[PDB]
Amino acid sequence: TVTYTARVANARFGGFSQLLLLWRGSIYKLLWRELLCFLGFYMALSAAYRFVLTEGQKRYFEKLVIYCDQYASLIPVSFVLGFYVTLVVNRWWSQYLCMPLPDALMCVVAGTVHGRDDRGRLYRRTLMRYAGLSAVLILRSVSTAVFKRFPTIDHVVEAGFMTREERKKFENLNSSYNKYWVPCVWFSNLAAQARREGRIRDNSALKLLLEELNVFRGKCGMLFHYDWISVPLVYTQVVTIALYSYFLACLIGRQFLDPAQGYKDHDLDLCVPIFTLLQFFFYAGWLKVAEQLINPFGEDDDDFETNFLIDRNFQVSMLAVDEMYDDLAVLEKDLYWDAAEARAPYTAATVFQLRQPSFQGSTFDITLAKEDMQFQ
Amino acid sequence: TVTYTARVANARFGGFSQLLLLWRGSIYKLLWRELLCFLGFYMALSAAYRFVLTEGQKRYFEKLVIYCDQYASLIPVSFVLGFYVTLVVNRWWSQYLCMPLPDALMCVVAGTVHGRDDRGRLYRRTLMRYAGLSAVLILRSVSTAVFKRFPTIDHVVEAGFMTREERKKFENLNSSYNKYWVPCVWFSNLAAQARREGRIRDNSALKLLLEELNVFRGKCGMLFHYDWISVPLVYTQVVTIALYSYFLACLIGRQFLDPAQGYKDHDLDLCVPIFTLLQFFFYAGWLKVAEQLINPFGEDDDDFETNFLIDRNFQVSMLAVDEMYDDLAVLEKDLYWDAAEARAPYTAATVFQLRQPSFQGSTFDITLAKEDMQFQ
Amino acid sequence: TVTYTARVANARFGGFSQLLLLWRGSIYKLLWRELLCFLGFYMALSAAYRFVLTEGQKRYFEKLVIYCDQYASLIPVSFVLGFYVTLVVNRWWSQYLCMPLPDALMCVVAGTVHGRDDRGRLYRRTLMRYAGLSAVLILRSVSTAVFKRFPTIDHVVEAGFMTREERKKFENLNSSYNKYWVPCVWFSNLAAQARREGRIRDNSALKLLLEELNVFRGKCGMLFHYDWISVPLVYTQVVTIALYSYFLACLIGRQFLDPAQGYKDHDLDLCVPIFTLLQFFFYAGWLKVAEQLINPFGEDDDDFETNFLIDRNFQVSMLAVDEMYDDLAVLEKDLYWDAAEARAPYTAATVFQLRQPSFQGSTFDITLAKEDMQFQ
Amino acid sequence: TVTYTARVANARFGGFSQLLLLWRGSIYKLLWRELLCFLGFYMALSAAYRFVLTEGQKRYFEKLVIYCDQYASLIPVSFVLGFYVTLVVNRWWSQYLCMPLPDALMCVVAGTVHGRDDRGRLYRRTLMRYAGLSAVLILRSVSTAVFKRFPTIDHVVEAGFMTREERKKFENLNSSYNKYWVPCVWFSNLAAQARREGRIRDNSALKLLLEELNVFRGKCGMLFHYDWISVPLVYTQVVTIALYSYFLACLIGRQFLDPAQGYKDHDLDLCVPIFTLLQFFFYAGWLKVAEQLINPFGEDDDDFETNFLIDRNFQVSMLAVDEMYDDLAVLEKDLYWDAAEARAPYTAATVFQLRQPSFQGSTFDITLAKEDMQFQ
Amino acid sequence: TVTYTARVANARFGGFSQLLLLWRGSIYKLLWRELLCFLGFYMALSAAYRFVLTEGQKRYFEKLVIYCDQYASLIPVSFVLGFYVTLVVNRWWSQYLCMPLPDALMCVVAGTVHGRDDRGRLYRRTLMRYAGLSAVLILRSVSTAVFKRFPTIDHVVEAGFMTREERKKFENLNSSYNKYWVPCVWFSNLAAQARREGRIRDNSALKLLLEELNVFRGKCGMLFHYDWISVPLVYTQVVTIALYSYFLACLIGRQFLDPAQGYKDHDLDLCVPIFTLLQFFFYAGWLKVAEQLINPFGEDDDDFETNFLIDRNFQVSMLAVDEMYDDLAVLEKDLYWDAAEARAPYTAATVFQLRQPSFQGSTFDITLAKEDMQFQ
Ligand SMILES: [Ca+2]
Ligand SMILES: [Ca+2]
Ligand SMILES: [Ca+2]
Ligand SMILES: [Ca+2]
Ligand SMILES: [Ca+2]
Ligand SMILES: [Cl-]
Repeated sequence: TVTYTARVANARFGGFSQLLLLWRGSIYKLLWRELLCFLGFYMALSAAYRFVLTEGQKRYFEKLVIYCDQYASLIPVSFVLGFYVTLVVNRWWSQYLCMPLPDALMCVVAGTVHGRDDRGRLYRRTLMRYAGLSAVLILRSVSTAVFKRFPTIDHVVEAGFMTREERKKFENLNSSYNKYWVPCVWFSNLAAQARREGRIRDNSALKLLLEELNVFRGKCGMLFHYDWISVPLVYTQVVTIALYSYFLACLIGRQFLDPAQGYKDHDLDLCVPIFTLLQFFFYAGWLKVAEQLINPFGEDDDDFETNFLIDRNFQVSMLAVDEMYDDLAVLEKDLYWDAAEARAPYTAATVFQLRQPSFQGSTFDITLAKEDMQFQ
Repeated sequence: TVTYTARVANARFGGFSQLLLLWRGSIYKLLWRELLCFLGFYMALSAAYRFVLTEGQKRYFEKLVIYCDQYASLIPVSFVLGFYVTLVVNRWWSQYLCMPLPDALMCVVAGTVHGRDDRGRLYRRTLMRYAGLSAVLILRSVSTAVFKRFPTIDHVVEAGFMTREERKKFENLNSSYNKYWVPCVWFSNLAAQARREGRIRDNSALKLLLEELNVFRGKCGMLFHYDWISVPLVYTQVVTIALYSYFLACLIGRQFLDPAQGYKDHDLDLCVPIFTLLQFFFYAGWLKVAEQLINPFGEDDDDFETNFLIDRNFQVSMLAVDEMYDDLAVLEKDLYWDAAEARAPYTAATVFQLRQPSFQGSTFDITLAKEDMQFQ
Repeated sequence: TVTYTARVANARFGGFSQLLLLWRGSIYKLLWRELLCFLGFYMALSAAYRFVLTEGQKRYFEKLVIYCDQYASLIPVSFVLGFYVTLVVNRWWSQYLCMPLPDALMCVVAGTVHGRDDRGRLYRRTLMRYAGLSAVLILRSVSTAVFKRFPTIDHVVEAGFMTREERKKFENLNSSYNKYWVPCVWFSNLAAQARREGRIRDNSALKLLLEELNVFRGKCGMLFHYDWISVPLVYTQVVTIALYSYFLACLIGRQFLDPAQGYKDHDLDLCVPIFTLLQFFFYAGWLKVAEQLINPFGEDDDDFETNFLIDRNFQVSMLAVDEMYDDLAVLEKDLYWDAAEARAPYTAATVFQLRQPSFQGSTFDITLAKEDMQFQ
Repeated sequence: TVTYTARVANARFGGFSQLLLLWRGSIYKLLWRELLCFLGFYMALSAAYRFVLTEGQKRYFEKLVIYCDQYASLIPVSFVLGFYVTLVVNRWWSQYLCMPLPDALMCVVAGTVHGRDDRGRLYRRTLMRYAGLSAVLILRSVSTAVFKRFPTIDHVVEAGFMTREERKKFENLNSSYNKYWVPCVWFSNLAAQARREGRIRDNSALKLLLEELNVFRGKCGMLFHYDWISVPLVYTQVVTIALYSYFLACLIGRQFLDPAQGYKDHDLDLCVPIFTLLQFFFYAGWLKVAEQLINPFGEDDDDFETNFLIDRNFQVSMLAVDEMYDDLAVLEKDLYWDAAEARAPYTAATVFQLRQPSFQGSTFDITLAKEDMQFQ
Repeated sequence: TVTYTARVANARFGGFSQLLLLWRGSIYKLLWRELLCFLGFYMALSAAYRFVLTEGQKRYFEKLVIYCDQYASLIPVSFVLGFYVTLVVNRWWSQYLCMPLPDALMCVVAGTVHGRDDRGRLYRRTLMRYAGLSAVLILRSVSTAVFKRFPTIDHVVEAGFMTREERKKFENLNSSYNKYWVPCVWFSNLAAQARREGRIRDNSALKLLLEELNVFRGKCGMLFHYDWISVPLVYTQVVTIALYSYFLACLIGRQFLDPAQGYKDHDLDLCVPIFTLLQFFFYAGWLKVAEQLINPFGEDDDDFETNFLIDRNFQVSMLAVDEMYDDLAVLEKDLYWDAAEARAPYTAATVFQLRQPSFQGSTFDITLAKEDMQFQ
């Protein structure tokens, strides 16, 4: 993931022009090879026309170039690219939102699974580790980087997400399908056992734990479904074919013809199609956005940092359920205990924000007449 | 379903060009017959013009071709295709999301329906099988492949989704409408009975089971509604008529007229409309995307694997509720029990991912001045 | 509702061309009168130009036709039609989804309202009938067909949805607004009474019943809101005016001028504007899609079959809550009781679907190197 | 709100042409002054050109008109208008859906807050009145009509939504922000008190009441957020500037030049720009749609009838929680008590709908071969 | 945030023209520097052409201008800008909706955490302060203004959102990731402790508190995710490059060539490209909408007022949970206690709203025939 939010916090005079100077996760990095190939083909055709063809061959080539230039209709390609890229971007954001996070489960566990002793610690840590293991299994199923990190269930066990006995049971389970749900069923069984033992003090807490677990498991399953059901191959091929057809038409009919021939719209020979190159840049980059976002779990610069997320989630959940459990600071009266109102201080760099009128509603400046305000 | 996520994990130099080489679920497979018919009509008209018509007939044909060439306005057809295809694709993804999955119900059942004996096994397996039977009934109602697999309720019974007594009760129920909800009502009655017998230990567990069952039944009903309420036939016919009108205009006005006649924009005779064929490819494939996705339960390559989903769901739910029940590995301390922090190891192929700074927020590089930091 | 899902299950060579032959709920049925009027106006103008006007009048008419043909800008009309029709179609699907269905309530009632005696039957049937009566009241408020079926509350009572005492109370209620919520309040009161009497065995069951009732009532209220808040009349008039302006410009400037006059782009006289007629077909049908879907509760072919829905819902809910309750086949071991795995048989017509590899994840073909798999 | 749903129930031959004759909440009413100003400027320029300018000034004016006519690019303005108006319309529907309604809360209160005596009546009525008062406070904050109805909290008290003691407490609360949430906090306190006294009979009922209250308060807060966070002023100004630029270009370059001068595309002088006025009508109305819907709480014809909603909600909630409480008609057997099936009668005007086959699924006409149905 | 809702409450003759006069958060303020730079470059090129170039250089410059003017294709740039800006605006509204508000939690706390003594006050105030502290932590992570207000956790402590003991625990927590969730875990622990002590009187209330806390924490996490996952840098760079390419083509090919040269479409020299400047205004402002909204937590005029939101939330939550707890006005009969109906009075300025018929449904004007109403 390439983050530039701090660079675009304010709308500045430089603005996106300064973003144009970034290399990592950039259009230049994604497209320079294709740009070189396009320019090489164009320059090869130009050199052939200038130095290889005879007079008759050059006349026929000029006729063909004029013919091809009339098919450079970029409105249909813009339509298809816009709709396809919008679909891909929305699917990309949905896939990111389908990533399983243990924050809700960890809050629920810290608030519902009790016991400061080793057995309570074991319950909380095991539940959080089951959630993390389900996330890791689905992520190694769907993400190339996570699979590289955990190429085998042996790697999963060594990482600490699964134990040896749990691995034995996991392998003994006879199933030909992805087993990312097995830790979720383990979580359900362990929550039921903890409720039966009294570690979970009420059926309402058990129901809350199971609801949060169902949310987490549903997110994992949504990740699996996004991995399985790809964006229609026919749609992807249609968009690629449209772009390639337009680029072929441009690369043929954008050749600089001889000015001496007196053709319409061909009287200046720049030897380098600056605007055709810019059009290729814009449209190929529009397609490269979809190319990069189509599988957001690869090793692109803008692809999701699933390994970092795994580490963060595991550490945070373990902290919340083990070290932060029942260690609240003693209840003490806060700063504004005797203050009727409450407003925190402003700094010298933000005090200007004050004196801005507090918004109360759009209708509090009407100032009607007296007789219009009288009830009937 | 045609899956190419691993092929597009990273944005590579090849990119979608390698996808252009795929045949299954491909635009070529979907459109080669239509392309052949289009090219045959075009070549028939061209051969007639070249070899059959007299001089006057050829003159009139050239006039007609020039006339029809000015009605080749692809912007409206692009508009209609874009909007219609976007609607169809969104409806396709929604329909896929409406498929009933037993994962949540199976987790809840393993957590809440108790008893390691035969009666507890029967309760859990019967509930899971009722969910699976409702899914199978709706799927055989809405999907051609599932119907071919289960052409009759006799096939349903032989597959083990329904028993003979259950089939007796199902046929005895007097209803002229689809009965996919009968297993859901049986699930409600069985959950109530299990709660009454103490198998379900609390009203909260019963409520959770009923909520999950209602979600599952609502998904089945959503599948039925999507099957019933087709995309407006008027809209489909409008889009088809627009595409066919454009293709007729192209097939008449893209004819290669005699260069000897000195017509404007007709000076080169390629004998093969390469760019008209490419435009046909692009637009016909754009429509074929909707053609394939309009009923995602057919037997297209990209249509949903409903039978595979049935098998997977049934086996996984049976495993979770029968073999996975109350067989947790003995609670054991994990790898990071004594470790204050927690971070799993990286492999040599992904260790490069480390040294990437951990994202803390976009505001943690501002580095303000000292006096601006002071509270008022 | 016109259903053609089975016709489009697979993407076939015929495809939507076969749909073009359907009459019910079709563009031809919706638009043939408008097409006849357009063609009549066009032919009247053409006949006047050919046979009525003098030479000077014909010259001025040719000038006017040339002038009008330059305002045939269809891109803005395509934009407005696309956006307006997309809004209308989305609103149409949302309105369909807002249709009240009793499936969830009937499952909850069969599971929570108990008693095989007459009083329990009365409780369940009365609750389901209250839900059905609220649905019928809102539907007769919002749908012309349902109102024609139930022109009066006397019709509602005779249909069996309301009793005489209930009608007395309903009329005694002093309200000047729609009373579709009165059955929902009756449902709340009756559920509370049943819980008090012990028919509903727990507060969790009562809460589940009230939540399902609130969902149902909210759907009824959404139907009322969709009926009340129409798509903006200004927007509808804008779209209609744009379409009519374009069609007037076409009907004037698409006249076939005399070829003898030697006008640019006017040298062939077909006597029948085939392509203008096709353009009118496409755009008028695009508008007719919104015209039909704007009120999906009328009596169009593609409008919702609300009376069928009412009958189906009432019959199914009565069956579920009266005959189905406490009627479960004796718990019996299923086909795969002793089978570790579970997979139903395939038919000879679908066995080909097997041998398709089971999808496990997109990362399970990477096949990395040995030294890259080693943990740091 | 202008309602025309009954007029568009069916797709008729007249259709939207009849809506074109409606004045209230219409494009004519919204745009006739702007149309008059546009036509006045155009006619002033035309009269100046015809009767004021000298020959040289007229020649320069014709050159300027020809120059300005080449910037009449309506595609970008169509793009911007379409996207901006779609955003505004979606925001308008969301704002309407954010309007607080007491139907769910009143059903829950009638079901859960008990006591037929004066104290139970007081509890129910006070809870419903707190909800109504919160709605009224937010509505008078955000809506000009509601503010004019209730210019002061004294007006609120006299209307009956607030008492004198409650007004004293509400003014005593020391807050510089909108206090629409104070009635919601009062509702929470009163529900807790009723639960403590046993008027609410269970913790599940109390939790359901609090959930419904949170939904209602969230809708009120959403209304406040929509009022505060306007559509970006930069976006609104951009759209307005684009429209005005296009209209200036049209008003200059659409002048009817002298035919005697023999300019290309200027040989007919109609003395009135019929098509330019039509384009102005269409585009200015497209923008007027957003102008009207941008704040749907003003006093436009199509703006929401918030005062009617207030009256309806208050009366209906009071009826439901006071007069409808525990006054169910005696449980009696319905019409279909002894009928296995259930179908209400049809009228002579709708009996035609019968004989339409009942939809069972899209796969129930396949009629496969016998040997294809055989399980492997 | 710039609020102009009250200015656009009604669709008026002035309309958005009056909005065009606003400076704060306006297109002029966002774009005048870029406009000055564009005009300076254009005027520099024009002055060079007029006063520096030789005759041959001017001829070549005219050739280049003519060549560049035919690449001014604004349809693709409009497409890309429209889609990108729509994505950015939708993400902006979603980010605003993801801002944590304490209203629901404060209502739940006032209703469920009991005790009028110091310990109950401490419980309620501490829970509300934990929610506020989590919001403040996430907001200082993601927002430049909030970070400037709270550059350090010392600033957080001085503001009263965190105490010294809580700060010590917060720093002792060993985590390398953002700790905005620590107050949420503290909230869970404190709620569990209060339930165990009896301050929270039921498991249902504890579950409601934890559900509201999970909603709040999920909103905070959504804010973090929006901050981290920026809009694709490739997409942003593509849009910027397209805009800059179009503006370069315009700044070259929109030069006013010498009329004496007799070029097509170059016979009038205005010396100032009014329409090119207007096009730059429109498109640069369309991009500036995205520039301003891309990070809505910066210090733009239209950016969210997060500091005001923090102050308001803290003040309101403290009021609700401390001062408004269990101080309801004594239950008293309301104004309409004996009134069968209920309708508040209208003022003289809104009584006109009456006499509008109450909407009952769209089918209540059909007025069918007698014999059509008869049941079969
Ligand atoms: Ca990728
Ligand atoms: Ca299909
Ligand atoms: Ca209709
Ligand atoms: Ca308004
Ligand atoms: Ca900003
Ligand atoms: Cl609950």
